Amino acid sequence: SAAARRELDERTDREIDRARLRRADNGFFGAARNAETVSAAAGYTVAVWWRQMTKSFMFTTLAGLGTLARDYASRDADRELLGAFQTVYQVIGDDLDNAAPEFSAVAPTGPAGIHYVWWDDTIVAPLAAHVPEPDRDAAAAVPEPIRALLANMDRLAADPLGAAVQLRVVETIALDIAVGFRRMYGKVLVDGERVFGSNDQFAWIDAHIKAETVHAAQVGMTGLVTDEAQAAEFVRLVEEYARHWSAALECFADCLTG
Amino acid sequence: SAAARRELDERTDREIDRARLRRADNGFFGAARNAETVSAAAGYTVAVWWRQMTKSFMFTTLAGLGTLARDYASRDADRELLGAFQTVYQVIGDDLDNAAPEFSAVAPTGPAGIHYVWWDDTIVAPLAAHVPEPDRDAAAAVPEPIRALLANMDRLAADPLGAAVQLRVVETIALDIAVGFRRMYGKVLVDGERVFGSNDQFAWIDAHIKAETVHAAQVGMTGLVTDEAQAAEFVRLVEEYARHWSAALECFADCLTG
Ligand SMILES: CC[C@H](C)[C@H](N)C(=O)O
Ligand SMILES: CC[C@H](C)[C@H](N)C(=O)O
Ligand SMILES: [Fe+2]
Ligand SMILES: [Fe+2]
Repeated sequence: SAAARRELDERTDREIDRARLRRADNGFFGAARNAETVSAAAGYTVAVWWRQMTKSFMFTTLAGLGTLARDYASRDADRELLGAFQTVYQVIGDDLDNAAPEFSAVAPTGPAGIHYVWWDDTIVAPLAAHVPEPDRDAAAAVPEPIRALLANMDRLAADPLGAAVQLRVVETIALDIAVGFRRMYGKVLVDGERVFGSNDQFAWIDAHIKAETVHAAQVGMTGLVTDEAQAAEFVRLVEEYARHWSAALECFADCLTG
Repeated sequence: SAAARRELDERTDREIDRARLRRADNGFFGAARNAETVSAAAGYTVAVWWRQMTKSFMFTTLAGLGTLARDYASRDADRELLGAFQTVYQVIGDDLDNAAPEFSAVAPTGPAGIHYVWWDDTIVAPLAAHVPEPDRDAAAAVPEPIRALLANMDRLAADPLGAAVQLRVVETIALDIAVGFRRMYGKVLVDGERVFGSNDQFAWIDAHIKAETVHAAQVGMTGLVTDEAQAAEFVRLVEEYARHWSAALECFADCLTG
């Protein structure tokens, strides 16, 4: 339980390395290179996929926290478990209640600020006007990779380590995705005009960029892990979850290169 | 779904009326009358029971929030559900992370401030020194009424309406319990001396008094309820939960009058 914590963290980054999730390796982040004016339709398709992915992420992570809590009503928890418990609760509050100042400063109030709602409202909606009603059945269909990620989430919703796994993996990729979104949606043209013209139209993306970059410079999630039996399962779950995340982001990449 | 909300709330207070939970009706709050120097042992017994009751309350309510969340990953939720979702998350943050200013101002930092921890540390511990190691097996035994409340909590942990039920019932009785605790522990004598001498030794109790009184003057939980099928079940669950809460508080009362 001593260097064990250090090895778990280093192994987890190894799993994320291997899953091809790093800035350099995942095809989606190369969307920067795809100056090819992202089609409004391509932007809509990814935006609608992302809406469900982030909605599921938030709800199944809160569900995963509830699952842990179920167990600790009875079992006595060390001060270290309780602190990681608190951390998970705090971190989840960003997506559900804009708890962090980088978000509350700018996000809409109340349920309008739930990040899958805020995203649906300022990204999915503008692009819908520029996409035909028949064309919107291309997103109504979620590719197997994206459906596999959502089902991994559903499983982790019921797993005593699911919150820890989802937050640990997503926090490492969150900035690259948010920068990928600012690049790709900055290249959506309607007869040569940016659908997303002004800076304020990017509020969601830039609050995440800000929140995430300052985070990665001021440094645990694995604090929930106690037995080496748990650490083994954590890595196993991380392997599965990171892999699904990468192939889902690959669908974003293929979408940009039809 | 219109006056339906109003009737649900009024019926819920009727159920709490009937369960004999109001200040006037539940035997525990009459502890004020029990000037009979509360025995340290009596204080210890109730404190240890309360520790588990509040620990279970917090964890099974968070668990109940996770259960709701499980469902809403997939199902589309109206802006009203989402707002009640946010409210439950906020309210739970008091007990888990001293979210409200009345608490963060005064509570210990980090896991030390989780209210069942903070209570164990400043109420259970002082009284333990004044209670013999053999005598502490009177609390190690939880009376059926208190065990029945804990099991109701465990069931509600897995119920899509459990959080709503627990928070709705507990918020109506929270001030009376906290005042009952300030009265009863102000009357614990060790050879004629207050075990709890100074005002600072009452920090936990008084933060709750403050947080709860200001709350009851600045006015929903049932926002989670949609169908009349849910409202019916809500009242049913409230009937069961309030009844268990009252008999558990009756065990506190009997304990003070051995
Ligand atoms: C998957 C979650 C990402 C990183 C971000 N928190 C959001 O609101 O979508
Ligand atoms: C049952 C919960 C009570 C009212 C209080 N919130 C506590 O910390 O114990
Ligand atoms: Fe977010
Ligand atoms: Fe509390």
